[PDB]
Amino acid sequence: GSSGSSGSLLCGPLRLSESGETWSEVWAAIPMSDPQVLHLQGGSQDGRLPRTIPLPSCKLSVPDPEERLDSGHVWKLQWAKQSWYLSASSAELQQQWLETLSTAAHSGPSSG
Repeated sequence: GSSGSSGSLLCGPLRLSESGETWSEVWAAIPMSDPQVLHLQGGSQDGRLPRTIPLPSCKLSVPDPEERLDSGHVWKLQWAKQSWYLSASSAELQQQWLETLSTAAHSGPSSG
């Protein structure tokens, strides 16, 4: 999204799926107040979906392309004995999501 949204550190249309089984349309956005969590908003599709994901305690692992997933660029996340999939429009957008996330989990300099 060329036009960066004002407010939340990072946001934009994203999809979610469990162990690459059922993909659903949701909204991904991080709360400036808390750059160590990834909030998710979904319409009337399901509730089970996670509301607050603790990046600090989340491992970012990219799945192989050989898999029979739906999207092309998507990363896996395993934490709190859970497993979700976050697909991105393309590598470009997939990077902004991976970085922001990774960087968050591992706090470096005085920021956030």
